[PDB]
Amino acid sequence: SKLEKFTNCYSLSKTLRFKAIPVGKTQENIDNKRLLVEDEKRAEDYKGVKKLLDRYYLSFINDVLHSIKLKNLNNYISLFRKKTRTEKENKELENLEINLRKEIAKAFKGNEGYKSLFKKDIIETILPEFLDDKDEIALVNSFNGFTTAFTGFFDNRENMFSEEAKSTSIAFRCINENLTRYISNMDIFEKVDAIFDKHEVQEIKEKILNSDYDVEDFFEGEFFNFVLTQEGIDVYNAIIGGFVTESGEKIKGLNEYINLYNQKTKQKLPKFKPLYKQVLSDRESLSFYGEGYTSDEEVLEVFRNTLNKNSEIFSSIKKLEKLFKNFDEYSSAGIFVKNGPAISTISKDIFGEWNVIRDKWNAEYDDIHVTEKYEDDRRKSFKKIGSFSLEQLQEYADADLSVVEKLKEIIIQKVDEIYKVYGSSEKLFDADFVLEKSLKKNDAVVAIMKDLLDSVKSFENYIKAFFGEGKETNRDESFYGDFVLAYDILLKVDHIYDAIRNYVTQKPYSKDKFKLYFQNPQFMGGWDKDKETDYRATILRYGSKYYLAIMDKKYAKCLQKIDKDDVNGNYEKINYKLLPGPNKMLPKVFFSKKWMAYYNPSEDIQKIYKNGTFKKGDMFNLNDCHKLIDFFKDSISRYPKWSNAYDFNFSETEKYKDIAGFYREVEEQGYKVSFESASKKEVDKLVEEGKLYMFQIYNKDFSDKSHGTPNLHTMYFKLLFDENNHGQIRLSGGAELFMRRASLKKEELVVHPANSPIANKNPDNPKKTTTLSYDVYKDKRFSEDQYELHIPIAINKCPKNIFKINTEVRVLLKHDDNPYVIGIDRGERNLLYIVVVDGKGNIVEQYSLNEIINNFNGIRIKTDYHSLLDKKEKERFEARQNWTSIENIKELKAGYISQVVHKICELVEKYDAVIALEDLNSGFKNSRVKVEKQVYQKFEKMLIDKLNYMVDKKSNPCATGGALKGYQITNKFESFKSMSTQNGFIFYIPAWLTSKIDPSTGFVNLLKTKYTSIADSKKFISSFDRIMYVPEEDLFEFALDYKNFSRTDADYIKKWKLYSYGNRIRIFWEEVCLTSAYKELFNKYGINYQQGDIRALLCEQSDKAFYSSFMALMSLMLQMRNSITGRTDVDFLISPVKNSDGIFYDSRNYEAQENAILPKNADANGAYNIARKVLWAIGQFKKAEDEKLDKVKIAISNKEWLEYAQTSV
RNA sequence: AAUUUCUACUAAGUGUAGAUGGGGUUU
RNA sequence: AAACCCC
Repeated sequence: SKLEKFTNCYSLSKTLRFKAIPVGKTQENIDNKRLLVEDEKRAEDYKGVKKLLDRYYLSFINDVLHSIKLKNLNNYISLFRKKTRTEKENKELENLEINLRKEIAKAFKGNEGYKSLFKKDIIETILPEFLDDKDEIALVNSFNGFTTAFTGFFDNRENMFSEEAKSTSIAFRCINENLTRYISNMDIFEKVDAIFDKHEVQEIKEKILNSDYDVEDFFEGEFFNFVLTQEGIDVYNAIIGGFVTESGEKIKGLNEYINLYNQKTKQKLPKFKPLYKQVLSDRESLSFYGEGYTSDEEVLEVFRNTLNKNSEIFSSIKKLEKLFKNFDEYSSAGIFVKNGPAISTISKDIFGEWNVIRDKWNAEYDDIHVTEKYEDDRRKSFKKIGSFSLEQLQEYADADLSVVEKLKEIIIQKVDEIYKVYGSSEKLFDADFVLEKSLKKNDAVVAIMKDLLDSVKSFENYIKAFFGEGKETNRDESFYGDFVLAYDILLKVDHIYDAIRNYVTQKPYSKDKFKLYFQNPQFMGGWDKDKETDYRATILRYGSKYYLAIMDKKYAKCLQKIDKDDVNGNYEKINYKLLPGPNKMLPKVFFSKKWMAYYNPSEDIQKIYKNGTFKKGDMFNLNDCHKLIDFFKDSISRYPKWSNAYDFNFSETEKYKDIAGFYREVEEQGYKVSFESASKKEVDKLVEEGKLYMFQIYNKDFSDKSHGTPNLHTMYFKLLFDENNHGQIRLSGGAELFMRRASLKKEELVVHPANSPIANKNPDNPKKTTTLSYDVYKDKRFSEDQYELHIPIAINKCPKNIFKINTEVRVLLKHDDNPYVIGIDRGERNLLYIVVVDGKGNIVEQYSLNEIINNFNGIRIKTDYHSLLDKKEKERFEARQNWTSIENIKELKAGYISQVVHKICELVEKYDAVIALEDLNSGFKNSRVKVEKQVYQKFEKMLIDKLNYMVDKKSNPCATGGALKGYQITNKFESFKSMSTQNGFIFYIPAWLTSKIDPSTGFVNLLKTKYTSIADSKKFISSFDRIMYVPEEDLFEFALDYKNFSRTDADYIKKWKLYSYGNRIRIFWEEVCLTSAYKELFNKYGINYQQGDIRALLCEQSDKAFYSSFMALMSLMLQMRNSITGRTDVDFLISPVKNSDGIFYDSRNYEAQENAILPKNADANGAYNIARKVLWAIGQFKKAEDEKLDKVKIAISNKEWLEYAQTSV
């Protein structure tokens, strides 16, 4: 099998979460010695200490950058493209680059105390001194010794930036952002000083710092001369925009002073830009994260209650739209609409149809530049267009449409709709509103919130596109000045939406935990026996029960003293030994100056360890290699800590080609799991006294009332301590114990009382009603306090079969005579459909995954998830698409996807098959009641992730595909966009022409039979080779050459005679028989259809209605997929063309056949053809040589597909 | 309507079938 | 605020 070679390929790591149950008096002692109170306190103060840590970071920044008056690069930088230099910004662009770089570098070098800022010292000493509030210092001192909690905070408060770009940087913020708005500072503000009189300037200087001489370089153009870094970002803004002192009168800075010219005297110089404040703090902090939502009264509607500013900007954008007519006068071309999905929507809104704009653009492309390839380049260029000016759209106006004014109508309609829900939300806003049944049961109140939120959100989303791509040249600043102001405040509603939604859609409990340290900052940091007095945590084992023993601070050596009890019971303590990374461990500790004695290495070998000799380059050769290996080998023999711990059976040095062959042995053999015995009695006495704290590592599969297949994470854990595990699964260090407290009360849980019948909810369960002898509660686990043990593991840490997966698959597929492919397609009447084909394209198996059959004991119980979804979708219609119903739908879908992952994994194993899925980064699907793109993307991610280590829970763990020898047939997930060609066994293919194609002929309708005009219909009719009526078979035959029609280059056969066979569902629904209705249209218009070629007679008609109805019957004839929306019984695929044997395909002639040879339905056709597109790719591999198999393009074009389809049959 | 957790459950009576990397860090 | 570090 080809799957068999994909074992031990690469390393992966997982975290297995468990429950820890306090054994014996552990909990009593933990509670008596108050061992979780300081851990909980720390976890509550974590955020507050981080706030104070940031106070120091702010003060650091405002004492370093508030001294940096460097401008050593230039205090002028007057090379700012005023007169584009060096050969039109050739080396001038490089001079602009170097300037930027060096200025940012200056501002960024390790500043005045960069060491004690992001290390332990800040919490230890710096922060306590800086702070002057006893309680604040107390919080900081409660984190002494436990400053490892702030590691990621430290690596984002410093290490998010460095000497680079990105908004995270403070220098980027100061140079590559703030000097951009300060580059407008030497050209014409003094010419705009007509309004800014002498008395005005002096008035505002007497209001701001009088020490500040004037207003200086301010808001003009060209270069800079005063600020550079931060010279009072707020001071600048105080007079750029406006500030209020203590006077009360809003001291117009200079922006309102410009408005005197713009309003009192009506001029058109615009307003100026305020300096971006250093991101809240300087680089981070949080503004609109506005949290606290835990009660039904927190946040209190930040849409018009807490934030009336959101309502204020509805009026702001309303004004902007009425001002659209005057923005015409000042740059209507300047208003751009971002090209994207919104452009199609805006086309429908302004003109009529969604494609108007696209067609008008393609038409211009068709003036200068209809082949398949041609259209690819057309779209490529359209996508590249970043935005469309409003004037460009007025030119693309088909007729007399004023784009700008039409837009104005649309936006005013939208703002009025917001106001409609504002009228309906007055009660919610009232201060005297009363919450009756919570906010998780008051679906009327929830609806009020949702509806208003949606109205606001929709307006905001529509107005978003009116910005453009961002970097345009002409951009009316009189629009794009106040627009950006208002839209930034509107964008805040996405937060409020999500927050209110998440409170309503929350689970009734909490999953909030806190890390426990047991007064040991190095708690459970590893499992090393040598550091059992530092980690103070070990895994014990009695029988099949596994335990977590934690030594007390005072009694850390307690378990090291306990010996076995030959006669009595015995706990087995783990002896965990691991050499962590020989490639670094050995060099570090053996070349060291400490080790410059026992096996002293010389400075030449120290430079081998330094320069880069032993690592890589052309310096690495056998000299250093073998010498170092032998030195390491023998210094390991001189190291009792590594020699007695692991008997390192090595091979000869000559065999070792590189040092890595040697290091592989030191990793494989440098790991041991053993189990030494300890008297159970003594261990239990330690637990009684409080000297040891034992917990049972537990999941429901560790119950004695548990009988079936264990969870795979339980098997992984149990095999960590197994004898057949030889390092395949290792226990990585880094385990954490947490404590999730109770969130629900036991008395308030929904009980199903004892000895009372409980209805069974699966309709396909032969048993309804259950009756238990005990009570069953809802969410029992969250009504009690739980300890959570999170244990990291390492699968395949020493990979042995290292190859490129993608290439190896291609090579194996090229040499497989019968390669099977599993095509999976999301359908309309099916959630997912699976068609497995073989090497020749013969359907070996076709079935829907609507129902999932679980196999417990020997019984198989089916669960139709499609019916479950239908029920939940009816519950989404009732309760007007509320948040909860859609989350229930999404959770059901995610859970269904988990079951399907298993089903697909089994098919891979059964058929040694490659999977064929849809590239979701290309075309679209309709409203298939099924996985939508989001859930199908999650499915593909989960499928990749499962196939990174594919294991069957019901196989012998030491067999291929068993827990210790799983299949790594895909590569690690990177991105959703990286799922586009091959991931290993998964091939992603485009799904164009896979469903609406005839499986037996390959026929696709490439005709556009939508009625346009009488003349176009005559052109259509006469473009046919013959439109006659065959009287023998009673079928009108329409012979066609596709070459006589447009955009049909993809077709291979080109010559197809269509026939009016059978019935079509005209969804207007009606089952129209085509022959009959053609006859009827002809008889209605008095056309003798029995007169041979009737093409000319059809063209001799003149009534537009004949043409429209011939066109509609034409459309229907070419409809292969015919399905009634509602009645699910009726759904089929019917061919207009006959095959070689003279038969038209009907899916209805296959749905009954158990082993159909052609698709049974339309959803089966999709999956069949998805798998046949990969079969094409396998034939492409088969034609190429093995060295260039990785270069074989697996992307099918519609032309090559249609050739394959039309010529394989 | 029980769960390391999630989804579906009751699935044979305190559970069943699958899946399940955690922890910081970002408005 | 999607992907970003360490496991």
